Amino acid sequence: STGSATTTPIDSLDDAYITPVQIGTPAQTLNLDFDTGSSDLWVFSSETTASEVDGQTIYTPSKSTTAKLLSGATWSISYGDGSSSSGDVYTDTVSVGGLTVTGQAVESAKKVSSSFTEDSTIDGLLGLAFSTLNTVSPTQQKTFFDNAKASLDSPVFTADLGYHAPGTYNFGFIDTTAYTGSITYTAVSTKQGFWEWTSTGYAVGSGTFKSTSIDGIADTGTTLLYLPATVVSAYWAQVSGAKSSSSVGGYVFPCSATLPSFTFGVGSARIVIPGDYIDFGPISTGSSSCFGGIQSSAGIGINIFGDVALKAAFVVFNGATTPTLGFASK
Repeated sequence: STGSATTTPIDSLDDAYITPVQIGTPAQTLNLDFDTGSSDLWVFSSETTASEVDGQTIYTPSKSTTAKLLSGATWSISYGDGSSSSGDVYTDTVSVGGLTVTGQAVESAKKVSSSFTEDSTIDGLLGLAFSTLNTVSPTQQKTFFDNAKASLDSPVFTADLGYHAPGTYNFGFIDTTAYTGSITYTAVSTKQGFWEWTSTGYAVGSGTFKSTSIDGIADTGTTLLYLPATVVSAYWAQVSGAKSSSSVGGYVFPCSATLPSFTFGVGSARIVIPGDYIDFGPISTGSSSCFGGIQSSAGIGINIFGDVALKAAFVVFNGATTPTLGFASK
């Protein structure tokens, strides 16, 4: 089998992407944030504290003839941005772009933190990291991809995120019309539960490429590109007036600037992030200070190839017995 679904930016900045997902019988369609940095499929629901729902579409398990309470199971997750959610668990039929999994764990939120409530466009998350990170207790649950894998034509999914435009998540096949050149594959460590890999270096604008190993994760659920402070300083030093602002929480730059590109290495290959992809707009409405899309990872503990980086590439998440990642230009 295969599946193919369009993913759409939630706003004019590409802060996140939503993909429609069918849950239950008859189908209830919710728009989920596909997150290769986590491993829980959770949804706003009829069980979510009413004051914490503000415009989201909810899953109502009592209206699904295929929903079954997973008795005793609870979940609770905290994300790198400080947000969180928790609740109980049903199994139900879940379909993405025509690909159907029966018996998928659907984690129903009883509580969500303020940032989820405040984002009316995201009805939940669909985790695509390794199932060892799934938070369901006392019986850990499998991701949608893990459950679908055996049925897929090939044990892969691909992320093709758009810049200010829709893109595609494909399951079970590699669309050879969606990229240019060849796909370069690189080794993955699953030891932390992430799609963790090592970039071979970077360049800023038209500058020379610096060969240096940068271990990080391919994370569709993180907006920006988080890299070591040395790399980030070298980038922003090429932008007149750019500075790191403790009060804002990162590098800012004059909105009048034209930003240089940023290149990262994948083996001997190179992915170029255009400068415009690094502009996240005014820090507050009407400000002439703009927020940068490349930020330091120094306070995180891990480097994160988030949407800013991934949207410049066609990305293969290869879930073969030994997982690997593939990157192509597009």
